[PDB]
Amino acid sequence: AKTHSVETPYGSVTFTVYGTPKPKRPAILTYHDVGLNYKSCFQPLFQFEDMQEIIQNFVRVHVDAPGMEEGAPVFPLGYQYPSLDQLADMIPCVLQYLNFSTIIGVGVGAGAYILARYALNHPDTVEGLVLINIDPNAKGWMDWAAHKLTGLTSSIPEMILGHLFSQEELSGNSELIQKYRNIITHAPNLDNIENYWNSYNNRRDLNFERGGDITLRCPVMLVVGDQAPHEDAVVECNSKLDPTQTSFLKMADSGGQPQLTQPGKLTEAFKYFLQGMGYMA
Repeated sequence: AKTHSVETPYGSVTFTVYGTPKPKRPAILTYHDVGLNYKSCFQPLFQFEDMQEIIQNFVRVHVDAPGMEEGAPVFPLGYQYPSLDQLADMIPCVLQYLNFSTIIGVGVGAGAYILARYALNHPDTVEGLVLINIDPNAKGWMDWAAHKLTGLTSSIPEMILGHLFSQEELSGNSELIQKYRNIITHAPNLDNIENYWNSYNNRRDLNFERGGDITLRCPVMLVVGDQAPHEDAVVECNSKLDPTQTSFLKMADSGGQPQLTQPGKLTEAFKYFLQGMGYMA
């Protein structure tokens, strides 16, 4: 459990490394969604006993977007947070500092977009992506107007929650939804999270074109809850990527954060996905 920190052209990024290496395996690098950090986005999944079993054989690098780590300083007023693109550009710095040369990326939401942009810039450093709730397109003008409309009546935490969880789940108001409403609404770093939320909303097209110049050349597992906020964007994305190397796990009963509600199944899917690329898992 070693924490590290590196400098990049866009300020610094913090990450945490687990396991002792395996020089002949990629590293599993995770990047989390808006409103969360490694600890609230991915820790329950990576500490699930079955997932422990499988990753025994890999080094893990868990990244916290700038400003998101436990105990981060609040950026100053008029601070100028990196765009999703610029966040993807901070990854070589991490990899360099560690001397890893290849990864399997696991992201959620913004984290998924980030790792996918990273893959486009450095395809030979990426052996595979697990992309949960990816929305690979800029916000359309209808979405923007709808977004600003909602914004007149939802606080920002409410809006971030609406990105992470489905509306059903929100009224459902389960124990987890309460927890998360709390982590997000009372986050000491709430202003930091807001900037990331902006970066996210302002993202550009990835332009995946099936059999075009702009695709992913590594195997990809897409993941999304049924009837969750990003199902359509994920479905659409599946239609733009190479079918030979892209599976699509749409999970019944998982909601917006399948990795928090279905660690069991997602862990199993991860096992097959690794087998899929020829790693005994």
